Amino acid sequence: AGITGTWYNQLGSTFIVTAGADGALTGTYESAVGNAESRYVLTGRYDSAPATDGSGTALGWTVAWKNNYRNAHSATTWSGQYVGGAEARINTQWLLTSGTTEANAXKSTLVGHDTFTKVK
Amino acid sequence: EAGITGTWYNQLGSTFIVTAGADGALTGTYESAVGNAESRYVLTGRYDSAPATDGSGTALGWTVAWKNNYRNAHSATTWSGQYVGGAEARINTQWLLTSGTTEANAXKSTLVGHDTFTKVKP
Ligand SMILES: [Cl-]
Ligand SMILES: [Cl-]
Repeated sequence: AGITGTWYNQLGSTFIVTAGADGALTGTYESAVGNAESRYVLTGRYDSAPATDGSGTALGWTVAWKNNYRNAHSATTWSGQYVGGAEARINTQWLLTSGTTEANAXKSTLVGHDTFTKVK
Repeated sequence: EAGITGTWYNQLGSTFIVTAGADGALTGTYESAVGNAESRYVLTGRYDSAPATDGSGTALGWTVAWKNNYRNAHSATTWSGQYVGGAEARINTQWLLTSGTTEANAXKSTLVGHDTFTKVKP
């Protein structure tokens, strides 16, 4: 239940996700708040029976940066964990891969981190 | 991709089977140990469904949560990479494996590695 909803990073991005009962994540990622030309499909998975033990819940998702306005020839994956409660957060690291020639394949993949919370 | 749809093998004994939807969806199954049915997990992801015309790879990514009816590892792995078609077709990836952790152990939460998938067993 706790994952379903809207989340915001610290830079102006948003997503909206629904967590299905058997582990599915589906939704939309908006790279710039309030901009509908910046919406992309998100698909992923989560562990649908995490540990009672005060641990986070592991999850991941992908966005391919193609919609009817933009085709960046790239995709990003986020890997992380949801921690519920009053300061709920999804703490992630991400990999962004761009389609490249074989000669440029070594500069194909950027890495970073994102922390999502439930307020802007 | 006609090209992406099908079965892929890493160099360590894992396999997956994927279907690439016409509007960017990846769906399928990941088997961590070849011909072990208790080792099958749902895979979902995305690819860029209109890659460049010009011998560039096709970007894609997917997630497996390591839970099925036999195992719950309390973890999920994401792969990010690119498909390169042709004679020696490959999907070259880097992966992130995150485990659910306590807050004290959160800095030990995420493993990183790489995987190269081909269309024939290693
Ligand atoms: Cl589900
Ligand atoms: Cl599709």
